[PDB]
Amino acid sequence: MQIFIKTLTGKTITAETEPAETVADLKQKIADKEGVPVDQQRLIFAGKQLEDSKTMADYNIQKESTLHMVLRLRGG
Repeated sequence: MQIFIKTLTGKTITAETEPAETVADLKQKIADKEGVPVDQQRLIFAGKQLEDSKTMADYNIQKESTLHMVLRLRGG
């Protein structure tokens, strides 16, 4: 039950997450991966803002579901 995620750079990111922490997982995973706080990392689906209280099952998005990953450096 894994999905496909792509970034602005065209990178391919694919990893399975929990139905209870779908966004939080990608937020923390990428947070420590880029060295930035989850506050700077957000997930969007076709223009849909996903919150920590939302998951793939919630948006009924699966099966090679396309996702968007945006990363920004801290400055302050």
